[PDB]
Amino acid sequence: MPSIRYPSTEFPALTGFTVPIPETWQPDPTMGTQFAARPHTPPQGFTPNIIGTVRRAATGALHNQRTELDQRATQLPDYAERGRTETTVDGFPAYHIEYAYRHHGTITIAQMITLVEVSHPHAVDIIQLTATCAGDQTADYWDTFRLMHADLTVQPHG
Amino acid sequence: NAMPSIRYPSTEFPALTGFTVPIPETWQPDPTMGTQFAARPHTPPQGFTPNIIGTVRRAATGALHNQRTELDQRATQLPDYAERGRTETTVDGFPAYHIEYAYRHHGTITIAQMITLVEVSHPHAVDIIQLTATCAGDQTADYWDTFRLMHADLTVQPHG
Ligand SMILES: [Mg+2]
Ligand SMILES: [Mg+2]
Repeated sequence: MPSIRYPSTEFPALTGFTVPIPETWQPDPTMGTQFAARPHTPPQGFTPNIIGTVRRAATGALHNQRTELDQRATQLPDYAERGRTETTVDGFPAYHIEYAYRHHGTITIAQMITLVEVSHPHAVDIIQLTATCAGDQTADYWDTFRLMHADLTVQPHG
Repeated sequence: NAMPSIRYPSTEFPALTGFTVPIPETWQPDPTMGTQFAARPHTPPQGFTPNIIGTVRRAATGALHNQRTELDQRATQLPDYAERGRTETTVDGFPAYHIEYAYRHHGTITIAQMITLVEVSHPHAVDIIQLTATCAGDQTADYWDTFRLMHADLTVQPHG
């Protein structure tokens, strides 16, 4: 049996990425994601957070994930979208979406997502950055979230 | 107004563990599948194409146990679920889990799957390496031993 090792030239390592965080926040290495941060002084109730995850996916993944986000939208109660954009993050194709919905009739969840697609020869990486807070926390956090997403960078050569 | 940056990978958010799978000379890697590892036969049976895929992901402490629970729940649901066996195990010394099962897909084909999970611990989190081989029910006589050999010879390449 030939031995197929990951990473290799034809199954490359995952793209790196960087997120700036403000003084009021701190990284959370226990979250279980490749990037996470939380306020050092969290409010009562919902704990706002931001996470980042990079994964290998097939060519066309950014379009497929956008469809999945569309489809998920139809199944979030009281879905309210602020906006969606097609953009670039370091020149790499990206998608950004901001919305809120009502979860179990019990809390309002507001989320800000950026997806970035880095292309390899045979496949892609999708970087997903997701910031979440409660609906009555958006006045406290939305500008901070926007800055973190705006200054997301990707490092495809390490 | 000057925000520091948090870079992945780093000591606190480390890179993913590598892994290696041997494949028969009658199989070939498939870099287009969209996974960190994939392979398929050069000449497959008709209908379903047998394949093996490998993924490694970052997860929280306790993820292997959690995934075992999530697989158990996914099961009580899958039509005509049939389990060959399950067990805790180790792979290159690391905690691991193995399960083999089949179920009915679309009422038209039986899908047989062999899964090995390996949990590599980092200081604050873990990696889960998941190896999944799949063929159709009428293909197990031709493929199950080949699957066993690939799962038996999975190795892990941690980095300090
Ligand atoms: Mg478009
Ligand atoms: Mg660049």
